Amino acid sequence: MKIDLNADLGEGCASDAELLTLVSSANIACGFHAGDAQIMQACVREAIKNGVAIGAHPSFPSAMQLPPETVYAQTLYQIGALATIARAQGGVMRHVKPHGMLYNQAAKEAQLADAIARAVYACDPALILVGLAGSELIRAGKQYGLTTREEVFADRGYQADGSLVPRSQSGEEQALAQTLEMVQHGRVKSITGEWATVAAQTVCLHGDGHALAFARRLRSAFIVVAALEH
Amino acid sequence: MKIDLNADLGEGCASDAELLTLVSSANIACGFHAGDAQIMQACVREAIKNGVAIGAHPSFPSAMQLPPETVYAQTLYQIGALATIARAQGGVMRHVKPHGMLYNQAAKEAQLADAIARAVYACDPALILVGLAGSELIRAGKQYGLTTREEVFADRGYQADGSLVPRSQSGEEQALAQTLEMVQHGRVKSITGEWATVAAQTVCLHGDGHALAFARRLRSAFIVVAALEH
Repeated sequence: MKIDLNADLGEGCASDAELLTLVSSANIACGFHAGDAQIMQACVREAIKNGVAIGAHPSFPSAMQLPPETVYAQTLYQIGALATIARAQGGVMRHVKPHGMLYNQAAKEAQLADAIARAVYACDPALILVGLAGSELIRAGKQYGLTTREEVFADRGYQADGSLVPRSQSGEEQALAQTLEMVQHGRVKSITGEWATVAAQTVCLHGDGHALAFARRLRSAFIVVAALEH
Repeated sequence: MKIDLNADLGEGCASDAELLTLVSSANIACGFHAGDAQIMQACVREAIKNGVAIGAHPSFPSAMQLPPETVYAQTLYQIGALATIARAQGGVMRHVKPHGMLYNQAAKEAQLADAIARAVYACDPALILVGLAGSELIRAGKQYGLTTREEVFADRGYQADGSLVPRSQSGEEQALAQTLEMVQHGRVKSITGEWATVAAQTVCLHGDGHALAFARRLRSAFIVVAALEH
């Protein structure tokens, strides 16, 4: 039984250095929401240095719809930039995970999820699409023959249906146990009390802290952390 | 005897439409100095529509040196973005031509020319590097085994050594004859009166005008306009 741990990098924030020592996959910003070519270049090198799988963390450039075509184009632009930077160093970009609001909206909007999946596919069919467990992005991914991996969160509360409870409450290190529960037996205790089934193939480790202690403690609690090799 | 004509596009300016009807190669902006992913996406489609060779027009993001490493990284970022957008449409990016100040400075600074050439090579060794005739960029290109094409200008005055006279005077449609002279016999009458030898493998057509008349008139004057197939 293996589990993949991923962290967002290329934002210049937090300590990407130490976090790359305890994570199996990296999601590198592509210059829109954060980072730049030079930062992307240094993140890739550090990633290969630690044997971490290189992945892109594309983002968007009051819910005004941005046509799927535009998102598709902007996604290609970002992941193609990183893939080229990665290959220049003899590295290979292995996955793509949307960032923030793009990720959040693609989780519920089929059209947006579809746009992102198509872009990942158009870049390289062998790329693994990472998205929130049980969301539209996972659906879009498998819809196009893309290997897809579902993401779960250690510090977030889940509903009965298996999705997250809207931030706040929808307008403690119990996280460990929740994380261990999802990875080991694919289920999580919802805030409603009922058990909800989940895929949990990768857990997102927040490094923006001293929140680095939880990361290492999570691994101590853990069996075998490894990159997605589907 | 063939000649290649190129035009800068993806800047939203001028009439890229009509210019793509009389040019053999296109240099598409990559989102830094101008353009964006969507614009790049539409330019590529129009390029394949007119059978025009797709090329990148990367730029920089009081001559303060930007380390070659940075330029290298930023160049990869831009041309990799366009190459991915191009391939997504079943197209192929064929050449790279630096934009404005980056082009202007790489013409004289070996280190900068070297950085750009290495980036083009790291992206795809089969890419044609385009630079000012007799400049450092052409040298850097052939230095790395890259097919290189020298650019000449119809509306600019040349010196005896074969380089351009600094803008203004260095702090008429005679252009046609000058252009015909360079393409047909590889030489140009300098403002000093002496004949200067040049490679002239491609001429840059300014479409930012009614300067489109000169473009068509240049072709009327011309034999066989074709893309670089070295």
